[PDB]
Amino acid sequence: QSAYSFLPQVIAHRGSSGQAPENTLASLHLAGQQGIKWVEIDVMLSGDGIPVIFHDDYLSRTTDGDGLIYKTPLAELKQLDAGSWKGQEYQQETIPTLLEAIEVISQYGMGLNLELKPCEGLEEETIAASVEVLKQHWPQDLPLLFSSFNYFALVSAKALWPEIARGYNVSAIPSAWQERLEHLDCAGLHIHQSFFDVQQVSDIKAAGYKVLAFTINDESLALKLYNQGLDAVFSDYPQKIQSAIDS
Amino acid sequence: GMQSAYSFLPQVIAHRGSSGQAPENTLASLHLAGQQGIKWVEIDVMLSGDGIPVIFHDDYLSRTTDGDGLIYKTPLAELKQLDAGSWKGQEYQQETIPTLLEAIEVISQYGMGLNLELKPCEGLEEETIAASVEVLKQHWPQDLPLLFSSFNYFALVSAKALWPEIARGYNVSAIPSAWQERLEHLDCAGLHIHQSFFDVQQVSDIKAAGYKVLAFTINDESLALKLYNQGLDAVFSDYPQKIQSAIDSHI
Ligand SMILES: O=P(O)(O)OC[C@H](O)CO
Ligand SMILES: O=P(O)(O)OC[C@H](O)CO
Ligand SMILES: [Cl-]
Ligand SMILES: [Cl-]
Ligand SMILES: [Cl-]
Ligand SMILES: [Cl-]
Ligand SMILES: [Cl-]
Ligand SMILES: [Cl-]
Ligand SMILES: [Cl-]
Ligand SMILES: [Mg+2]
Ligand SMILES: [Mg+2]
Ligand SMILES: [Mg+2]
Ligand SMILES: [Mg+2]
Ligand SMILES: [Mg+2]
Ligand SMILES: [Mg+2]
Ligand SMILES: [Mg+2]
Ligand code: NA
Ligand code: NA
Ligand code: NA
Ligand code: NA
Ligand code: NA
Ligand code: NI
Repeated sequence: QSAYSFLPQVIAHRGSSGQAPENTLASLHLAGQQGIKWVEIDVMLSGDGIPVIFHDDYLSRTTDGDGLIYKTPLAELKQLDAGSWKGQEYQQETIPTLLEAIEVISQYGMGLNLELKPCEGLEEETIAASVEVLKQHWPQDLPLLFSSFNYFALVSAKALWPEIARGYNVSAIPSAWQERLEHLDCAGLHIHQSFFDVQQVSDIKAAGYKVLAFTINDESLALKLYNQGLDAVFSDYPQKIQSAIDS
Repeated sequence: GMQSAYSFLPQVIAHRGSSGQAPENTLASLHLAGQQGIKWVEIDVMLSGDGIPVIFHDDYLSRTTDGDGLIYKTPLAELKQLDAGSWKGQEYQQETIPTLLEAIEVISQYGMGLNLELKPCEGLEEETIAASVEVLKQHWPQDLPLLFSSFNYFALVSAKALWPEIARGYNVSAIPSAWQERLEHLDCAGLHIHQSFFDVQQVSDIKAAGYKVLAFTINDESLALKLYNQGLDAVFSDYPQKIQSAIDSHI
């Protein structure tokens, strides 16, 4: 059941996104082959309601296209180049569907922390469509963790697939962290590294919760935070972080 | 007055002040909106590293200042050394990141209404709203409209908890299928949507149910006029004076 029972120390942030284009099959393959145990990727819907893997509202940063992804049909998305901005050898990469990403992730036996990143207002539809795909295609023997910054997304996730573990994403640790985690029924708090507080973290851990932090790309900082009780980091250079731990 | 702000909603709101020409979210853009005769402004609020409400849009400093790093982790004294105008134009070189207090001073001078968008650091919603409410309860003129809005759930819950008499708007990109449930849940009197998600059928339903509908960010006067004709109550614009002129001259 709970993905947190299998939480590794290092999670590849948007796949192995330091050296391959974020949120692509390429970055998922790289994470898989680098021996990273879990990936994190972001999910939202295309204009025609299909779960796709992408971070920004707009297309221009990570593709050759322009406009709102939320307003763009999958068929149009699929002819954009989602890799060349990272490097020309990735020019065949496209925005993956959630289904496509699942196939690659499961090939390597990796866990998936799917960050629900719905278009604001489209939380219910985004979670519903993502849950449908996952219920029929995600392997029961691999860890699946939902997380979100978005309250409605977390409520919907619990409503539509309660057995799947949930993490609450924040930047700063809320003063009311306990009441929020209890209310949202989340087993983990995922925080921004700049807001790590060893004392608050110790209290959160004392209370039985996992604590994770993003996005850590410096080996020394990762090790510093693990020593202070951080359960996992999200990293763009996950192989480098793991090399540091294992040394 | 400040309560029931939607009763005083103009058709045009200056998005981050008059931000097409002047640097967004500065005293300059607020003065420009005032001088252009715009009736309300919208500006974004969050806390400095030392807990002071400041007017700023991004998490990071580099887009609209010569600074670097997270505004949430930077003390006010350090923020005030930053140049928040040169990126827009050399004439704006002296502009700083305003405190909410400083912004209120300029806004009130022109007798403009304020739609304050609560943009707290995620997780710091309760502290951000508390700090902002303190400033406003002390300094916001009671005879000018004040509207809180946010994309953030906990921000809207905190606003109602700490100062229920001030009207609230729910910011989204798309109109939720459960818009009615949401607006009643959050106790909001208006829905603010992204222009690309304007849906005349849904908007008519929302209007008929007693809520205001606003859209951002519209800089094309022809589009603005079409949307008003289809029931939209207000636009947020970077060129609010141009939109107003289109409204006033339409035959
Ligand atoms: O990188 P973001 O903006 O998707 O957020 C940080 C992590 O991804 C949370 O899962
Ligand atoms: O421009 P944003 O990103 O602050 O979007 C919300 C609009 O400003 C309307 O409040
Ligand atoms: Cl780092
Ligand atoms: Cl790496
Ligand atoms: Cl008006
Ligand atoms: Cl920066
Ligand atoms: Cl200039
Ligand atoms: Cl009150
Ligand atoms: Cl426009
Ligand atoms: Mg993410
Ligand atoms: Mg591009
Ligand atoms: Mg275009
Ligand atoms: Mg395929
Ligand atoms: Mg705003
Ligand atoms: Mg100029
Ligand atoms: Mg200066
Ligand atoms: Na859980
Ligand atoms: Na500080
Ligand atoms: Na000048
Ligand atoms: Na639409
Ligand atoms: Na536009
Ligand atoms: Ni004061």
